[PDB]
Amino acid sequence: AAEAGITGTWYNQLGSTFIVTAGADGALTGTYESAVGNAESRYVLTGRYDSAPATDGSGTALGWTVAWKNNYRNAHSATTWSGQYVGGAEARINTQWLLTSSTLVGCDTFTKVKPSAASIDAA
Amino acid sequence: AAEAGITGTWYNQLGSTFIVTAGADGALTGTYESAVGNAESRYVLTGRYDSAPATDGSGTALGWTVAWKNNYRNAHSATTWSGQYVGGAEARINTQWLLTSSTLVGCDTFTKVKPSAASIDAA
Amino acid sequence: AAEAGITGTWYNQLGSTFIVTAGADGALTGTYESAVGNAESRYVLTGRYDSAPATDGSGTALGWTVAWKNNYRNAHSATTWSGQYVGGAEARINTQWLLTSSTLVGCDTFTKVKPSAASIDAA
Amino acid sequence: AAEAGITGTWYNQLGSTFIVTAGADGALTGTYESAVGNAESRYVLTGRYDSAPATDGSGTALGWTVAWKNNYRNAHSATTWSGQYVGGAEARINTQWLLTSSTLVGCDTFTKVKPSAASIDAA
Ligand SMILES: O=C(O)CCCC[C@@H]1SC[C@@H]2NC(=O)N[C@@H]21
Ligand SMILES: O=C(O)CCCC[C@@H]1SC[C@@H]2NC(=O)N[C@@H]21
Ligand SMILES: O=C(O)CCCC[C@@H]1SC[C@@H]2NC(=O)N[C@@H]21
Ligand SMILES: O=C(O)CCCC[C@@H]1SC[C@@H]2NC(=O)N[C@@H]21
Ligand SMILES: [Cl-]
Ligand SMILES: [Cl-]
Ligand SMILES: [Cl-]
Ligand SMILES: [Cl-]
Repeated sequence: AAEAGITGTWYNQLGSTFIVTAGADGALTGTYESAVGNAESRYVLTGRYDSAPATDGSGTALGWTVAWKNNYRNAHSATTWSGQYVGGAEARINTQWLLTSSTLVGCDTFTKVKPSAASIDAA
Repeated sequence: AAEAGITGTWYNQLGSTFIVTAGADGALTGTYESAVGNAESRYVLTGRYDSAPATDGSGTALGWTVAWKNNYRNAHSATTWSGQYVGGAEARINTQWLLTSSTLVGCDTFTKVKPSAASIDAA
Repeated sequence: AAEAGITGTWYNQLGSTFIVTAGADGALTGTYESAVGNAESRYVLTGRYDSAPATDGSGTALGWTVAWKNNYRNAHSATTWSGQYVGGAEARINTQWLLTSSTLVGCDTFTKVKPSAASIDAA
Repeated sequence: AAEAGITGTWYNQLGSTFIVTAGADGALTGTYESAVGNAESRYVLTGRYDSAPATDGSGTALGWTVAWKNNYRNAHSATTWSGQYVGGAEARINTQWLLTSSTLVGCDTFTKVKPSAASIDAA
């Protein structure tokens, strides 16, 4: 049920856009558009998720990587996100990330709805 | 020159084995075998690297993900590594990692030679 | 102006309570009460902050440590928080933390007002 | 036995010097001299450790903070270290750290002996 839940479009607290297809055998493929930093437009992402998550109602483990080179620019950097997908009406991906240029750390919360402009200003 | 340098087999300070092919447009694909934790044999990895790194002699940014499910076992977890490839006679990948089951953090140093059994015992 | 701004009581997104006095020469002393984990009541904290922060309107760097032993219990663990104090009407301390038992990572946002019960349920 | 083991002088893999007294009730006080970054001479540190660690032979949890202002300079930054003290003939403090200016992450291994000049060059 993780494949159906994960596949689609996600927005983090900054308004960045995470577009992902979850493959049957645990592949993540898609694009990432960061609302911040030395980035513009979409970047290729790839990653992995647990395609047979535990039937005890907990989260699905996943992670992905973006190297910050596209046709617009090259930041000479890469970010990995590591976290858990939880489904339901308020579906979320809770992540910690590492950005290497020298490794910055932080956390991103992704949901299926764009956060309000006021919340984007706050976070 | 990053593609030629990255592609191949890497060992971390724990004796884990990282087998990777760097694709021309920035893809990382391969297998990971962890010497520790709830893991055995090889796991699929995918990731990204900067395929046009800066010509100022610094490192190449990269990252990859392993979800810890294979035909032997499923740990219901995923690790991302984020770091820099530096080439030369003592080529290295310096990484920080995030393991999500609840996110553990650490650091792995990968080289082209297996560390000595005595160093593996130490680290 | 950092001393006046920092000294007082702070609540994170989980409803944990951070009570701190900022000393003139950069000392942080006080108590921490975690709303979660293997903890109850208040624990001694100590830390440091930049007592002469830059006059360019940016944040004040700080960090503190709690070892999770008090008169109620001992979790045999310790957390450090590292982050920035920003003042004003919506004063905040943005932190990343490391909990060592084996090091967990996360992020806590502290403000001068308790988050709503509904937000505490969410975060 | 943690108090006796911790108190003293420690060197990390970079040759930085960590001088600490462990207090009876779990206080850490001392100085830190970083071999790298925007730092020179010694900086005040304070932190906490588990003063009644588990009798099952495992590590002692601890953490400390340095704000990077002294009489020589002010970097407008602060680092926290979080980790475990293990005693014996090859006594060590294994740490992860967070440096906030915007939070960098890494790991430091401290021992009672200075690493060789050749190892300092490597790490
Ligand atoms: O500045 C760079 O080097 C590239 C852009 C990085 C943007 C980071 S990645 C982590 C965080 N989450 C986001 O959606 N954007 C920032
Ligand atoms: O225990 C698990 O959940 C799966 C195995 C995780 C092994 C970790 S990943 C980070 C670190 N580096 C390694 O080579 N192995 C450990
Ligand atoms: O479980 C333990 O070992 C002690 C309690 C730890 C609580 C953590 S510390 C980081 C995070 N922020 C909080 O306010 N509480 C949790
Ligand atoms: O550059 C600064 O802002 C102050 C110096 C920071 C030095 C860091 S702290 C973590 C790491 N471990 C060390 O011994 N030094 C570096
Ligand atoms: Cl797949
Ligand atoms: Cl490619
Ligand atoms: Cl003071
Ligand atoms: Cl004490």
